[PDB]
Amino acid sequence: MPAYACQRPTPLTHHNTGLSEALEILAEAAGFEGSEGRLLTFCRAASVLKALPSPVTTLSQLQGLPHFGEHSSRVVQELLEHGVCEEVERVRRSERYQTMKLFTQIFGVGVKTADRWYREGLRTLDDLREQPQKLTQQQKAGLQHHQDLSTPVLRSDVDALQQVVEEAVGQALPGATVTLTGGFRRGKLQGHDVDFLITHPKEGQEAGLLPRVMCRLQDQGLILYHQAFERSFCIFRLPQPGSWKAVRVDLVVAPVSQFPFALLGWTGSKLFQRELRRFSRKEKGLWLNSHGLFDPEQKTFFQAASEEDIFRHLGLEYLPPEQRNA
DNA sequence: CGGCCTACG
DNA sequence: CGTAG
DNA sequence: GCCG
Ligand SMILES: [Mn+2]
Ligand SMILES: [Mn+2]
Ligand SMILES: [Mn+2]
Ligand SMILES: [Mn+2]
Ligand SMILES: [Mn+2]
Ligand SMILES: [Mn+2]
Ligand code: NA
Repeated sequence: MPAYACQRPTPLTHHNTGLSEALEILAEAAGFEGSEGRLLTFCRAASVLKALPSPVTTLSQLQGLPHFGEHSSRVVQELLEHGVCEEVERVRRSERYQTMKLFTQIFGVGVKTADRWYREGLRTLDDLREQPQKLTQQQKAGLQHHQDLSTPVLRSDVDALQQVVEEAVGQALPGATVTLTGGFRRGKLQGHDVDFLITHPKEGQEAGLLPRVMCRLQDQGLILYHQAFERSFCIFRLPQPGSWKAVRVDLVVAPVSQFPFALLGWTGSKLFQRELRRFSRKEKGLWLNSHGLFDPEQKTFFQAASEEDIFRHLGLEYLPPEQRNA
């Protein structure tokens, strides 16, 4: 079992859901306590289990696996022997975990903001609404649309959104293209949001494109919330039969020279991409982001035509999007 | 010991 | 700080 | 929490 998540296929459907979900509760809780390091280990351990070919049924089957030490192994052992891990159950039933989960699920609220509100005694979404001067415009919008934003986005919704985004993009710039990214490109059937990557085959034509797209969507009444720029984190008013629902949509523009890097980054998964960037720097001495792959000694950028080109330059076997579900 | 992804809004 | 994957 |  390779140690980096970008070195192994991780399918959407796997065989150790109960174990991985327990480890991911401890990872989320570690984040709520401000330990990115513990979060990362528990996330990595959970991800190792997603890549295994069969169910883990005995603790023996963990020996030698990367990112399993004393703590993650004891969690699995308790689950195998008893069906529950006391530590996991204490976290999941705790007021702190439940409230931090509630608050950080709001668009515009992260751990540091949620932790301050917790320390101030706040506990419910109505507590926040009762104190609106304490909110940014982004948080106001997240709270206003929280019910809709908690409803899974379905493929039906994606296809409708892709059509209205394609229409606005075509109106703003002939020849520009729209590519579905994020979890739906990895094969997920549901999501929290929809992610789109926009480019144009002639380098430089996409300059100024995203404000033009946003103006065109807003004039069609499709935008509930937004705000030169190249990433827009929007809330769309998606028509439904007789009505509408709020949906989170991310729109990203990249020049075509950067498109393989942006496609790779925005397709995820989040852990897959952090692991790939770590691998690139720590194992290959190259710096990776959604704009390019930089050799800091030659001070040159790798010219990629495809995602496959990037994997090859990093010495990695290519994984299609549906195997990046780390 | 000390790192843990690397950007944009 | 928030957002993204 | 795990590991280079
Ligand atoms: Mn026991
Ligand atoms: Mn997404
Ligand atoms: Mn840029
Ligand atoms: Mn230390
Ligand atoms: Mn994400
Ligand atoms: Mn520690
Ligand atoms: Na949030």
